[PDB]
Amino acid sequence: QESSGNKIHFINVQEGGSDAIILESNGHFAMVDTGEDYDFPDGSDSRYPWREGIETSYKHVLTDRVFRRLKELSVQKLDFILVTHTHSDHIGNVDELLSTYPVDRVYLKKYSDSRITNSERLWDNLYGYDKVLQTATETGVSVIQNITQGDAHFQFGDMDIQLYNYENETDSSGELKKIWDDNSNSLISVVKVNGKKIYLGGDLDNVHGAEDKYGPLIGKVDLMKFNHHHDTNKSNTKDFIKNLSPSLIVQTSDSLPWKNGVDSEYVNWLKERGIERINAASKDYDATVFDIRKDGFVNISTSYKPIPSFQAGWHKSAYGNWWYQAPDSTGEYAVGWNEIEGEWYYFNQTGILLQNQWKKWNNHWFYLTDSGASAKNWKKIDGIWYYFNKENQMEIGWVQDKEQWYYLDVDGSMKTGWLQYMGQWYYFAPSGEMKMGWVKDKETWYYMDSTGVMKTGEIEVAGQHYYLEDSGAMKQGWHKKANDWYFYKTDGSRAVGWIKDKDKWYFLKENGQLLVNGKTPEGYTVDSSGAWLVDVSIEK
Ligand SMILES: C[N+](C)(C)CCOP(=O)(O)O
Ligand SMILES: [Ca+2]
Ligand SMILES: [Ca+2]
Ligand SMILES: [Zn+2]
Ligand SMILES: [Zn+2]
Repeated sequence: QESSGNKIHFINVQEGGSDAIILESNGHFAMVDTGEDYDFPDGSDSRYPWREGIETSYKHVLTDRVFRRLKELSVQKLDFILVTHTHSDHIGNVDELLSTYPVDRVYLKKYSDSRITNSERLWDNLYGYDKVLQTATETGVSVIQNITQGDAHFQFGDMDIQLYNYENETDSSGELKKIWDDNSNSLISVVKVNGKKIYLGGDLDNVHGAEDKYGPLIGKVDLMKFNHHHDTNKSNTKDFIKNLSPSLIVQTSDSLPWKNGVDSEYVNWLKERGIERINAASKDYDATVFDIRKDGFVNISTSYKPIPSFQAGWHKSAYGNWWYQAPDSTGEYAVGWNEIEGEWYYFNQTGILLQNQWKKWNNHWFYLTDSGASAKNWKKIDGIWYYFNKENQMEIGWVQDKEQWYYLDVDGSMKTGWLQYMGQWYYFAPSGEMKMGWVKDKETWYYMDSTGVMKTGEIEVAGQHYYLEDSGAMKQGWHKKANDWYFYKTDGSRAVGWIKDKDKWYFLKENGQLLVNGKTPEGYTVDSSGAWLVDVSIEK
């Protein structure tokens, strides 16, 4: 007849892989996935702990591109948002979209962290999933989580849409069947219009037999979105592509088909088949766009406005805060940790630079200085010395720096004075360094060995002898070792020959032992205490 047109916009990545797809049909708009969003959980909420691999790079955020395309299309409302799975690069902008546009319904299969067998593949799935459910209820939007056969087949404008892999698969106890990764759970969408079929399968893989199962059921299509961006290890199996036999494959990725490197053999196998393969990646246009005509798909991408220019660098908001647009971005702003000209800066999820504050991140403490730059090496904060390692983490415990040892307390604060560490005693200077050798604390001397350990008992250093008491304190004056008396001088050193103590003269032998009841080398007499009997005449 005469509708206003049928189009599909695959939002272009800057790099990496992410799915956001706009369906346009006779003035109706809907989305299949929504791309990566700026937002992410920082670990401050125990429900959504920080996990290695959660996306924080502006290079992977599709938010600007999604909302620019919708605005450029004069979208007033979305008939539906379909979410294929809970990965941030698919579900990311759903809540932002629900906050921005009226939405009639969201398709969202059940998820829980428990149904994923691998701890290492949880990331921020639940955070993204909860955002959809929470924001949908807050904006009045029905979430279809229990898709019936009836639900699975519906009209959208001129488009006929059929879903596959839509059921929640459960065990005897009604809890979700376990899978290796949420990719296996991908909600499949097949779109029919103007005699053309388009397959849209999110990150579908064959680990739990999904490609084996749905290949034969889906059958011949024209345009196939590649499953899972670029992967050929577990997705896009030969049987699946033979079953669908597309003339055109669109990858939502800047990468070639990939399996530990370019999968050149798979690339060639696709060519031998006459399949056209296109990457939805661009620095210049928000989307790879096809006009879906009876006589074929027309690439109309460049018929839209190019991405606007931007001024790179640091920018100051109206409220005095800082945000940043990297010169290698296409306008997307920095969030989370970002290395900028040799310093590390942390930006919150809305893109604001944090300054002059402690920040806990992935179980370590960081201090963001005046400029925002994370502290490195010694830093004095609120009157206390702290030490930050080469990775900006506040150190605790023993730290070696510039050929000296330091100890940082449990709260990061530098230790000075006495420390009992692992059953032994150490002493740190007021400037923090662990002291070796002779150290004066208050009005007592102590002797620490080469490793800083306070010594006890008799010692010899540089030809002189000292006695350290059990507490470590250097002895001064009289000391009995076994059956002999010794005298330690003011400097601690063991005396030899004649010494004067308390107006009496005492003779210490070669070996430091006190002569008692006998004659000195010159023939003087000493009493039982070793004191010289002054009245007794010299006698040789
Ligand atoms: C969630 N994630 C983006 C960190 C992992 C990658 O997800 P996927 O697109 O490879 O399935
Ligand atoms: Ca995100
Ligand atoms: Ca979001
Ligand atoms: Zn993905
Ligand atoms: Zn995925």
